[PDB]
Amino acid sequence: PKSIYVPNKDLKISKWIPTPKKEFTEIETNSWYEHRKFENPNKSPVQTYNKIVPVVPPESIKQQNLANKRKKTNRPIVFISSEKIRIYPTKDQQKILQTWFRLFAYMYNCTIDYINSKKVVLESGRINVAATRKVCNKISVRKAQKTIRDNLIQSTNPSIMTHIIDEAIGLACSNYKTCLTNYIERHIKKFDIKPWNMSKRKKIIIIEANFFKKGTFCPTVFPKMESSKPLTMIDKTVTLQYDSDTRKYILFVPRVTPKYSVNKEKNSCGIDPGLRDFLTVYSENETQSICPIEIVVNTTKNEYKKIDKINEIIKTKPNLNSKRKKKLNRGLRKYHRRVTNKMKDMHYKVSHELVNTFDKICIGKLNVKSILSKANTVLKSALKRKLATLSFYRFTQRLTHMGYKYGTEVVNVNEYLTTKTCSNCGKIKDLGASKIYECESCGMYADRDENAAKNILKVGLKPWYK
DNA sequence: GACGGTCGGGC
DNA sequence: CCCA
DNA sequence: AGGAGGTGGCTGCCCCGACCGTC
RNA sequence: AGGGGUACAUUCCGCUAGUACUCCACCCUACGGGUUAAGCAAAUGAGAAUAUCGUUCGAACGGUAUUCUUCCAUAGAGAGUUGAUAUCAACUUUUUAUGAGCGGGCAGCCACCUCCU
Ligand SMILES: [Mg+2]
Ligand SMILES: [Zn+2]
Repeated sequence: PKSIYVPNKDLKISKWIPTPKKEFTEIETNSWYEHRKFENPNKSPVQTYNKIVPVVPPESIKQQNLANKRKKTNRPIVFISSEKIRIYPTKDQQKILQTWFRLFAYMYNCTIDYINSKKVVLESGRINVAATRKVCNKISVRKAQKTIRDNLIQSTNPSIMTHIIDEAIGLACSNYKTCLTNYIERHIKKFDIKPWNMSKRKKIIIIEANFFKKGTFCPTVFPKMESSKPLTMIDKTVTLQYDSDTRKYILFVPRVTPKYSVNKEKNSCGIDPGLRDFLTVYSENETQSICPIEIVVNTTKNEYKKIDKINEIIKTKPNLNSKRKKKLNRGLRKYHRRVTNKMKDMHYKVSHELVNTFDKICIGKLNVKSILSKANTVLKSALKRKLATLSFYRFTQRLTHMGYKYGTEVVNVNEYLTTKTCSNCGKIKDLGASKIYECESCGMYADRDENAAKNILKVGLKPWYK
């Protein structure tokens, strides 16, 4: 790929590209981040057509079709999306739930040990993935581990439900299958399913849908349960998680979203992520700049300050009583979680804005691993933290999910020569950190980020990947 | 004697 | 080669 | 070195028939 | 004045805003002050409980693990407690009303990576 330039008129894209100096009209964000806009002086009329949403992800389509292969029930393909229903178990119910978490972890560990003990290696240390997968069958492992499973169940007076422990065995088998799939695909050279300890910090117990009856789950032992919403309409297997850091019992119920009809505007977009502007949106009838890093610093100034000071305290002041060390670790996790929550909320709100404004998003594929790698020092370690906490890849995940949830096709594009390539004439110029992109051939005076976003849009409407 | 709840396995 |  | 956290990647998001408890 | 933390009917997970409480420098004089001082180890606290052990005298002190509490606001009424003259001021509690808008798909595992020191 010697050039990623396709003349705009080939793509029916107006050559409009704003000057780097503009007057930006702010967009209300209801969030910490700042969103700006610059309406094109000359705009084509906005189209519109009827769409049925949510759109089911292709991977979810495959998953549900395969789940229908075992003829569980001939149910229509649906768009699943979790939901956080908080529980308020009592002291007794809290103790029972903790014991059930312990038994779930113990069965998970036993299943992992069973698989490893029966894991078969192909001649050499290489794992014969097919045979190990067959060993990872939930039915076979459940039958084989009946004695150990029964002993585990018959060891606590509020004995866990057999069907929950079977869910634990299935989860262990699925995780081993995940690692095996990674192995065969060479995504990991070796793996080791670490046992679940008492300090896992995030304990999960999977509850079958059938157990959700009479406004509770497992009524035989939990006759009554407090929850944010009624538990009378759950129809899919649920996972109950306890977060020691947050001390919150939460049900991640995968709920069904009924498909309805909406009006979507034909507005192809392009996004060039990075630093100094988290997302520079360019659209044929509009240009937007999202979350400049100055406000990012201002919001994260406190969190980074506290994180650094806690780390320095831990290191430079050793031989601290574990109580103090544990408190410092708790605070560190709290401030990291605050940063993560800020970033997640910005991601979700920005995705909402973009999908509701555009029906097709061509976002750049910023390989954060390559950028963060210590191999290149072109970005200092101080900024590498900001790029890391910005969590661009998680943003891409959430944006893709939102686009599915609102019928917006979030295409992924690799930004290669986007910054260098001229959007108008196609001259390839290296500039470095310069904000202003001024082509010497065609004379375009365009902001660099906006030009990169336009290039991303152009390649997205006709990528060369095939 | 007839409705729910969990258990046993199904692939 | 994207980040500056 | 000892703690964060990320980045990608993959797998899930069950069910019908017996058998038993209660009326 | 500026900054941090905690809580907030408003289903829950959060973000923003706001509100309320609390905390952030030196000299002490060192339980009351000034500095004009913006304080940046400000919950990274504080307190209670469970233990398992070592020491001092069953208690305390220490670790090593856990856990649990750290307050919704304003306005109007009811009740209770305290001070002052059945009435006024302060505190606890029941109750009526009002109390911003924006999103929300996650769980688990793995390998690798960055960061702070
Ligand atoms: Mg770019
Ligand atoms: Zn040019």
